[PDB]
Amino acid sequence: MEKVFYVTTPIYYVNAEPHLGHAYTTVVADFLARWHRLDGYRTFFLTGTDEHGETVYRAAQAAGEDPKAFVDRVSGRFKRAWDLLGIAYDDFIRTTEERHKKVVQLVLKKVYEAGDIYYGEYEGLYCVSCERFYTEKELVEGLCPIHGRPVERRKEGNYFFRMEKYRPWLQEYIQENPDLIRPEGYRNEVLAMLAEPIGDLSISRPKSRVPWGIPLPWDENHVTFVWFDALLNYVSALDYPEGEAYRTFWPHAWHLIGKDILKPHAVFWPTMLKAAGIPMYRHLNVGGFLLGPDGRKMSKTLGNVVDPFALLEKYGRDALRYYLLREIPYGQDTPVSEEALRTRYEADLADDLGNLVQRTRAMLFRFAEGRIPEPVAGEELAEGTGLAGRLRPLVRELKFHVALEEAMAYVKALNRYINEKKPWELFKKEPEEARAVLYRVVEGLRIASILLTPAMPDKMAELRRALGLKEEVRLEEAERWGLAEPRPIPEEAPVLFPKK
Ligand SMILES: [Zn+2]
Repeated sequence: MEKVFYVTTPIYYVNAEPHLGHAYTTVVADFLARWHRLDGYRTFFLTGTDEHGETVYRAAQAAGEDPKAFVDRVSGRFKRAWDLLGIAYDDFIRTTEERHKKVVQLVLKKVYEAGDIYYGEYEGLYCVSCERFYTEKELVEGLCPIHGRPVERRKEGNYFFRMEKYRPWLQEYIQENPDLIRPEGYRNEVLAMLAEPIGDLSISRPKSRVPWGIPLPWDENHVTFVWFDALLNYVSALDYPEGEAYRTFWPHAWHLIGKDILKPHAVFWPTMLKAAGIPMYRHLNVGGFLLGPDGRKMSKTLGNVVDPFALLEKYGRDALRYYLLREIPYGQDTPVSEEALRTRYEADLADDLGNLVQRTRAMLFRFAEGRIPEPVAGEELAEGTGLAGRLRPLVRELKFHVALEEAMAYVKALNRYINEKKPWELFKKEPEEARAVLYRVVEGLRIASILLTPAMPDKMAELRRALGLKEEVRLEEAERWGLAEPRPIPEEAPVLFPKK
């Protein structure tokens, strides 16, 4: 009955410009992690950067920097992005780390000793300028997507992993574990993939061609395929196989990814785990695309790119986090825009929540001597204590938008209760009843603020302070009525959600 939660995000190309996609996935993982910690779970939230491969290496060379020095520097870009977005991760794994190198080599050794490795010839269309192979689909009308020049058929010796050997097992595993891959649409997509041969996987290239990475333990002349290397970050960060973190968190592994890297996580990864004798992960949670304002995929080409940091700068971290979690159903392609963020901010935060907090403080000073009144039963508002129980399953099923919707609906109810009861009228002849109404709203806000904490950590803590409530909270405190203590509220408090 030990409550454990482990969530990972994809480790991103280290020199990549952090974008809305990176931001969304990480914000969702952060909500999940924060929510479980709030609910008393022993939690581990992993993030990181993929720092190997020839692309990274050539980027460093082009930048005129030593490769290790290059990645040491550029990796800070993602760390900066997570700080800006208020991501409370437990570890930021960089694939250049020694512990990662050792795990990748140990796992390769295991797969090798399992007899799943063989040396073979890789043949296909090649670009001698990129120094890499390209499928006909990756080409831009038969031309290298990078140099815009024709490609040529070349061959190369690589070591291969007998991935096909595990297809029957994987197919059956997914069939017998309906909730492994969510949402369901992606599961079907993967099943379609596994209906046909998946073949063997090239897990290395000559160092002569790819000189930046982890060497194969049986052949130092070859470097491990970037995907094999990168995928293992999920267990190397737990210090597999002796780390207690591995024993603790791997049994509950949740992987969050965008649909663009589905095959590697739903096909490659599972077969690698099985071959290495490592248990399967618990859930693969697949997100959709965050489309541009015009409903089309984002691209400089189209001019519909929405910059997350531009949004964060203008409306604030919590407003952005809230918007993404409230308006983007995890798993389905959804268009985003500054206009939608602004409307959501003005309606839900500035109006519904912020102004209620403002008016409540005003009425407390006016009718309650600037203090929270003596606790009274919740009456119609007491049902707010049941929201946590209703939200737990929604969160676990990736329905963050529904969860936030329910929490905010309660916030709306608190507003109507105020307008309905009118404490300013009750005070004329029955001040005790007026104060009782004010207590109910304050206690209701306390509860609502806890439910919203995983989405807006700093703002909910600020809201709590504005009402003189206990700042640090636990989800269980949202399930009992009457915890707000009759104490004075701060003489002054900045505007929680200022107009933009
Ligand atoms: Zn090329």
